[PDB]
Amino acid sequence: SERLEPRVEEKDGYWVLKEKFRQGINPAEKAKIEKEPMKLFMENGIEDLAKISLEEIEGSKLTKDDIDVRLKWLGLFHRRKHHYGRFMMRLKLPNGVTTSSQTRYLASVIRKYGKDGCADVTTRQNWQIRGVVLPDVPEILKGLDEVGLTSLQSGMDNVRNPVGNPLAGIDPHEIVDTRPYTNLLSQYVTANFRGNPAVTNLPRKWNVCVIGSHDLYEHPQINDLAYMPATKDGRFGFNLLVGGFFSPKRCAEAVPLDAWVPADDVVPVCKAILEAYRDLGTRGNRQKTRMMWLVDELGVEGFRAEVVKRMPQQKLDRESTEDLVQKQWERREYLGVHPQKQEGYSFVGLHIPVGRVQADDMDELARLADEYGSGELRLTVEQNIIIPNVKNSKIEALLNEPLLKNRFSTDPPILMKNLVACTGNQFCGKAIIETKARSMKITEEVQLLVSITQPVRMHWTGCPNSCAQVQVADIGFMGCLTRKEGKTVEGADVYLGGRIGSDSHLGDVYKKSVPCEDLVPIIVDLLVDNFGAVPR
Ligand code: SRM
Ligand code: SF4
Ligand SMILES: [Cl-]
Ligand SMILES: [Cl-]
Ligand SMILES: [K+]
Repeated sequence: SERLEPRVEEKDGYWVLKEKFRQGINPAEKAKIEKEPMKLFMENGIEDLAKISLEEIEGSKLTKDDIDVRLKWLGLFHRRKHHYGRFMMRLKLPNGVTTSSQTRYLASVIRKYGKDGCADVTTRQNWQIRGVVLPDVPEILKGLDEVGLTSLQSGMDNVRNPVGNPLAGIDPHEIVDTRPYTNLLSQYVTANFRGNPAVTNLPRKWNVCVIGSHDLYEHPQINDLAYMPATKDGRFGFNLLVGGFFSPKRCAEAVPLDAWVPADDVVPVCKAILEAYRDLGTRGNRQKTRMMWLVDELGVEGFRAEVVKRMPQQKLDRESTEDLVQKQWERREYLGVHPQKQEGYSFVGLHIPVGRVQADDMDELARLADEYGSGELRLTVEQNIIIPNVKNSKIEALLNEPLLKNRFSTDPPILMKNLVACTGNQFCGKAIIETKARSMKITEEVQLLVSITQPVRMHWTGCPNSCAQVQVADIGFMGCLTRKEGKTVEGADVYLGGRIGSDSHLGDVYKKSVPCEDLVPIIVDLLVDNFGAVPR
């Protein structure tokens, strides 16, 4: 069979598209062919690239592709359009678990760039830092490694940050601690921080998550692979869901693979699915390359059969009938102070306004973690931060800290609690609109106008990529250009009725291309009409 012949092959320890499969391939594919991105790290190609001047780099397609494309395999994103010559940098941070000494190291990096530095918590409970310049990269990379961090394979056609339960290990109601799994996935994916070329040539990005909570903080429905906790014949394992994605062209919720694996087949099955997708995924139209297109093209039974054959021992159990997720569970709030599983300890959830932090904030967060916590922080997919492991006797002193007074509140105004916003055009070259500052301003004006009790989830995304996941929001805003009074302005498509949890739903467009200046009255009506709000 032509179709089921692997499109890529091992060639000198990297994985390259065969000469017979070059028909109709997209620009990303061409770039990957012209040079294996992983050589930048694995043959220390970065050390040489970091010395070439910026305009020497710009003079050739190969080196300009190195900086604009291949460097994303090392977690480095050139902000060509909004931050020319500087790089955002993005980690692996499985489960969102960071240390105070990681957080201090990142602060020391972004501090070098003064006002060209800052950082962000992301919608995959991850750190990004900003302001990085190419000559600093080899030392930054060494410095990440010293504090137990990697930035490998965090952008482009790679396995993205493994998402788990932000309360793993400390949650009194958790189903299973997700940390050992998200950690093993990340370790497998980066070959213990060395780089793993076997999984670095996918037809597109690939999101993985491990569910350990009844709340489904992990968003299984919108991941390429979701691991759902489930017993089979008295053994603990996971039912598998595949193909969930957001793109400008199409969104899909994850579907059952009709498969169950035992606890220690988590890595083997990740491997088998990744390998099936690598080998078989389409590499033409870039907008038909997400794994769900393969699942549709072969059918799920057809895709499933390709997973079986790449399993050790050719075996993949059928789905277990009854999973461990309580179908009727009210999602818990984690902002504020909450009892932990461990007696006499609490976790404290801090509101990070649209996930943006400065060097000083980071150093302060790291100190508060040491002084009051266990030197650990838990990042969340709503772009917030929890300090876990606070002895109850220390809470009151923590509560008085200027950081919690002036920047990161345990008790933000209702509408701010759950406000999520993607990078936007401050730095994102693909953005049509400014998100972070504007969303805060519009929400501040909105709350001044309403009494509301329900903690409405509001998501602001800068373009149709939907990195801020507007299709799961109660009200979502997707950046577009529109017309005001003849002038071309920043506007938004307004989404309604996305749901998260067990009864999840993708919302659809409520109103098209609304000028952003006209958003407040529309949002108030939407709050008043759908979410229990009472006017002025
Ligand atoms: C930082 C983050 C948004 C945020 O403010 O939190 C982000 C921002 C970027 N995303 Fe994303 N994505 C973010 C997670 C998401 C998610 C949410 C999720 O994963 O649950 C989605 C939708 C779910 C999904 O992927 O299926 C997502 C959809 C994408 C897409 C659409 C991919 C597609 O199939 O079309 C792109 C465009 C692309 O890859 O070609 C995009 C591409 C980008 C780039 C790399 C665009 C670029 O070339 O500059 C953004 C970098 C901007 C910057 O400077 O930060 N990003 N992006 C998230 C970082 C996640 C992480 O730490 O790894
Ligand atoms: S949704 Fe668009 S503007 Fe926002 S981070 Fe993603 S690519 Fe950039
Ligand atoms: Cl990318
Ligand atoms: Cl750009
Ligand atoms: K936030």
